[PDB]
Amino acid sequence: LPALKLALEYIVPCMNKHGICVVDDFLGKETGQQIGDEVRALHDTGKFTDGQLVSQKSDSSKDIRGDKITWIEGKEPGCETIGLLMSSMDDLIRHCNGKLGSYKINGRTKAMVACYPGNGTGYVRHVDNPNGDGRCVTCIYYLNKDWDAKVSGGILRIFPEGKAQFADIEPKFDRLLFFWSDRHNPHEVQPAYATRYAITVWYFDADERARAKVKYLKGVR
Ligand SMILES: O=C(O)CNC(=O)c1nc(Cl)c2ccccc2c1O
Ligand SMILES: [Mn+2]
Repeated sequence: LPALKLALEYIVPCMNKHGICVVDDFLGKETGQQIGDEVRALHDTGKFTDGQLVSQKSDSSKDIRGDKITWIEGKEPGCETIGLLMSSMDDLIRHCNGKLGSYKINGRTKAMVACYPGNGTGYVRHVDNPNGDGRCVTCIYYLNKDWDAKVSGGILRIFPEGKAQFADIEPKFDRLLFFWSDRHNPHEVQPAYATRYAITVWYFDADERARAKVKYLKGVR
């Protein structure tokens, strides 16, 4: 499906109505599996961190660590299909220009690849950008073949602002997710009991990012 059609007929109206949008079968099986192979190779070759320190025990060998990350630019050897994913995300956002709220996206982060190792850790409730740092859209791509949350957990639970309900999103293979990064969307990752991979990119709003430079100072003489 052409990126522009997906953007105009789905992403734009969904984001303006719900602020949370799911695209299944984004890249297709072949490409999705190649991305999975690249992420697994990063893991198997030691490129991820050891994981977020969750619980400190008196014996440090018993410390519990959770999500593991690595930052990816997309041109690294062994990462070019991740790069292709990022370019595909960028093309979608570009086709949405000037239609996602009143935001004007002019840049993004590198990709944050995350691995929940399957040891019952998740991620606490949080907002991605609560303090005006420039990030307006979160884009996540999931890689987990035959993920079944009733068995393996790892649901992303989002709590759209001022709603008596939440939205549970399974981290399914070849699924792409968009949501507003600010306080519209507090969210959490429920405990994961199998290896769970995702790739996140954040897109910046031009105005917010420009004035974030002021708030968070950059020196000339
Ligand atoms: O993986 C998901 O479905 C949702 N994950 C997150 O919301 C998430 N958010 C943040 Cl800000 C971080 C931040 C650092 C490491 C992992 C994160 C993460 O998985
Ligand atoms: Mn988050």
